[PDB]
Amino acid sequence: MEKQNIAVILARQNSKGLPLKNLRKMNGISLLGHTINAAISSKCFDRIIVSTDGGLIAEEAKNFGVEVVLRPAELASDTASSISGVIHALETIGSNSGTVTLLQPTSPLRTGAHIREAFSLFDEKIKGSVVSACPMEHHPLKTLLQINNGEYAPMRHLSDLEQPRQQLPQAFRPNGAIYINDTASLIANNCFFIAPTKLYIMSHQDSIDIDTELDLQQAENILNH
Amino acid sequence: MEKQNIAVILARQNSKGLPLKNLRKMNGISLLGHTINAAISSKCFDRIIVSTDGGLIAEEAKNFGVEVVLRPAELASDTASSISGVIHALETIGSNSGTVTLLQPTSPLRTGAHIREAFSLFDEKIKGSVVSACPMEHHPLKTLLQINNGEYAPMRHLSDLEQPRQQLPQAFRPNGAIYINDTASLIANNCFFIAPTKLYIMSHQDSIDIDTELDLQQAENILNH
Ligand SMILES: Nc1ccn([C@@H]2O[C@H](COP(=O)(O)OP(=O)(O)OP(=O)(O)O)[C@@H](O)[C@H]2O)c(=O)n1
Ligand SMILES: Nc1ccn([C@@H]2O[C@H](COP(=O)(O)OP(=O)(O)OP(=O)(O)O)[C@@H](O)[C@H]2O)c(=O)n1
Ligand SMILES: [Ca+2]
Ligand SMILES: [Ca+2]
Ligand SMILES: [Ca+2]
Repeated sequence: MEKQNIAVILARQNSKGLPLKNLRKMNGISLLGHTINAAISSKCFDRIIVSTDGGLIAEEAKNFGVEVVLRPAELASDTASSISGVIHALETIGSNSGTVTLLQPTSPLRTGAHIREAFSLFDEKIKGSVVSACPMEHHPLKTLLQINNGEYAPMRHLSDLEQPRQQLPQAFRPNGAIYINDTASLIANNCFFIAPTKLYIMSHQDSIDIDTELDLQQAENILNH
Repeated sequence: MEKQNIAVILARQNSKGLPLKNLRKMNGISLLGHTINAAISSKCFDRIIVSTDGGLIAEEAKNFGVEVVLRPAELASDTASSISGVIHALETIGSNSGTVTLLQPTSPLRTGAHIREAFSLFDEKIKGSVVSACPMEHHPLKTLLQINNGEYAPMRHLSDLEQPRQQLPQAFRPNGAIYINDTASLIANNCFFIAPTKLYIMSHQDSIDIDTELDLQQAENILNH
């Protein structure tokens, strides 16, 4: 089997957060649609798969000219991991060699140009992940973690809590929009973060993710201006 | 000397972000006032000191029946540390034994009740700090830190990045509202975080910090609701 570059868009119907959000529209196009358009315009992929439990999402995906994989209910439940859905997609189409890129519909401001630039960072030989990320508002060294019995432990050093921010290393958080991996690597590791992980840095604005009604309205604002 | 429980309220005049904010009113009472009220109603303190270079700030403090320390210009500049201000206040009143608690005017939704509950966590034998903190919107284990420009390492494990959040230890950040220490320990270490540090957890809402006019309006609307 030849290598294929695969895009997998996991888009189950249920969202406790914002109801049916994968088909909620922004500027007239569903969230699913905006992500499908990003995948297509990137020209990075041989095949674009929407994996869904089915129904109106499956129909929407077919209207965009992309493939549909039907996940059983267990793999589209509230607890089902994203990795298990991507592994299932790959097994269903029978691809185990090339690249696999997770594109979440919840990042509608992530464009095809973003995908292309992230792809530029992917090393075919080295095969570490490329993951989109954004800067952190609150520095994650300036935190403590709850441990047992009402105690806490610093993230790193107690001295970090008082350290001038700019003397700490720069921190980024993965933003959910893009995860690129080598396919055989992802299958073998059963995860999206494979070392050496590269980050594709996006602004806060382009990193907005849709969990609530207010995120939807805010993202739509950002589109228009 | 006999031990004393000291509250120190640093309230400099020349705030740059929100002009003159320490006397800006929120529902009829100055920021200074709200924190003084909280210190008095807590009943945790033997003495309450407002340290300031501002004449109007000193008057306001006197009007609430608490002590005023005059802060020299050098300890009231834009870059003067809080620790140097507390050390000076303690030196000025001649207290070097008991506890000392920093109560920033910029946390006006922090109440006497919050202060009293935090105080209950302090251990006179062990003498670690008690610091108020709030939950993190973004989990600090789900971050990566820049190690040499182009390279990033996970905060802790690669696997943390994709772990479902509810399976990670809960995380918190200092909110600036309350820092309780042993006085001799604070003087010897010249810092606010002394091991073993414990947190007093506050809501995001009660943790609101006043850095802007909009912040002040938000706090006021919160008290109104
Ligand atoms: N096993 C999974 C996990 C996530 N998703 C999808 O991937 C995106 C990211 O999901 P997220 O917003 O983190 O949480 P949800 O599971 O969407 O929403 P809810 O939690 O309210 O059900 C969404 O488009 C969601 O539908 C999916 O299809 N299948
Ligand atoms: N050395 C210090 C540091 C801080 N503060 C006070 O502590 C609170 C928190 O500090 P910050 O929010 O930074 O306020 P300002 O320094 O007053 O404002 P700006 O930073 O906008 O100049 C404020 O009541 C501030 O006046 C102080 O009196 N002396
Ligand atoms: Ca969000
Ligand atoms: Ca300041
Ligand atoms: Ca501030």
